Amino acid sequence: TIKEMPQPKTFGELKNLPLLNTDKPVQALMKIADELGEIFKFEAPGRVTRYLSSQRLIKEACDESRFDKNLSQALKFVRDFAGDGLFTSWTHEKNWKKAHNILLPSFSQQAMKGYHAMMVDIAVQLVQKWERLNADEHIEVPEDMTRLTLDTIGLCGFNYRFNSFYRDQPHPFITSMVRALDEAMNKLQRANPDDPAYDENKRQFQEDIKVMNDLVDKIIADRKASGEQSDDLLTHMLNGKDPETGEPLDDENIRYQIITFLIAGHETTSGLLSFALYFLVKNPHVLQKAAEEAARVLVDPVPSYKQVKQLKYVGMVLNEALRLWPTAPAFSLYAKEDTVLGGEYPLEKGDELMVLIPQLHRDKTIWGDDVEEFRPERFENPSAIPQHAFKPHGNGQRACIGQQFALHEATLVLGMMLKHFDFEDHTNYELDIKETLTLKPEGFVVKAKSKKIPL
Ligand code: HEM
Ligand SMILES: CCCCCCCN1CCC[C@H]1C(=O)N[C@@H](Cc1ccccc1)C(=O)O
Ligand SMILES: C=Cc1ccccc1
Repeated sequence: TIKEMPQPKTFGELKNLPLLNTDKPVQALMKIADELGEIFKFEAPGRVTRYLSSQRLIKEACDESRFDKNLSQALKFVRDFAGDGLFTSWTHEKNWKKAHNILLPSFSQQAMKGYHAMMVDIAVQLVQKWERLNADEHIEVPEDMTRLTLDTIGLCGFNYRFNSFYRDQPHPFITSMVRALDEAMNKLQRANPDDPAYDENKRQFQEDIKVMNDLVDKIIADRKASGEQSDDLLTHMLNGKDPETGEPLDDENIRYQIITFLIAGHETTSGLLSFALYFLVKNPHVLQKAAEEAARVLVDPVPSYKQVKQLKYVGMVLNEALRLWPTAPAFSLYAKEDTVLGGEYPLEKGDELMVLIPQLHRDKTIWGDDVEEFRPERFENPSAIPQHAFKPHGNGQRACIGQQFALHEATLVLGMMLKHFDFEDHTNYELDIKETLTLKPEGFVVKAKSKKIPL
């Protein structure tokens, strides 16, 4: 039963490349999936991939004996500054498993307990900013979520204070990061990226990579000159030994990991919190239930590690926000050997797949007719959810190493937000999703009314 898979419209020798000539390429691809179904071929000059959107097919793609992580074009471009750090290394590069072994302990239960106080430090700064707004001032949500999440990974991970809440403009790191991600996204559709027309793009890209590396150098210099004793992510990077190869990370790889963790360790968590607050103000019944939990659990001025673990409904809110808008919205795979997908689509060794996560998460055969509805209760029983229906953290040994960090931070912060404020969608905000490879609301604003509960 070998089927022929559909393909969206082509542009002569450019094949499908011009379909990416948009500021919202993931959302365009979602619309193509709407039209063509669970699988479609997508070609560019010298490259073919296949976009998967159904749990039926993605559950086979998640078989690690058959498929391994692939670097999408996006990740090949990001590798220009993230190197063979964990996010952009191939599974078979020595430095992937070596850094995985060395850094996995930085996300253990013990490590998360050790991060908790510094997470609260930043969370309290967010709450204080909002308590100090004047009447009818509003909150710029993605902007403040980025302040929070960048500062949290900087402090917990590296004992470095970006002091984002002391700035009315983004930290220089954020400015250059966003511009670098923008460039990587825009470069996806460039048929002739070496045309001199993109000389300025190349210069600006290089300049943004230098800004990011300059900050890395300071983080490293400050640590090695410090007299204080840290036991954080940077400590493991500088001192941890791979049980297997016996070696620590070398200096070049450490720099890549710092860049990787500064970016991966906050950008998608800012998106998550922004989407979560959006869905909460758009669903006041859900907001109330989550606020009720926050009030019952967060009985002290400062939340404790144990209390955040009891914010179980807030946890389902965040999972439901990751279902509708997973902020790292795709990952890529290649076939390890010849194999047949779904009994219908033969693949040769090396053939590429793209997993289109927001479309997977809209599979009506999994979630039912009400798929566009925000209902955190869908997550009450993970055993009732079919395998590989829900993949916001990737797959297998290449799944997100920072998942627990992200969810603890987001649960803590959303819990405090709901404990301390009522929220008003005073503009009846129309969801507008900005793409920077990752996804985040743009222009989302709210008003907060303080419950006047002291910290
Ligand atoms: C809600 C927030 C987050 C989401 C949605 C997310 C999602 C993902 C996804 C989908 C992947 C797989 C990428 C691929 O297969 O190509 C990934 C990998 C990764 N994430 Fe996360 N992530 C989040 C937060 C974090 C945080 C906070 C950190 C660091 C503290 C982190 C560190 C990483 C790393 C290092 C990898 C590469 C892992 C490896 O292959 O060894 N992520 N993440
Ligand atoms: C950084 C964490 C999020 C990463 C998400 C990446 C996911 N892309 C983000 C923007 C769109 C989406 C994607 O479909 N990209 C493909 C595009 C592509 C396919 C075939 C030929 C040429 C180019 C790719 O990059 O290969
Ligand atoms: C380099 C890794 C990365 C991870 C998330 C967003 C942008 C970049």
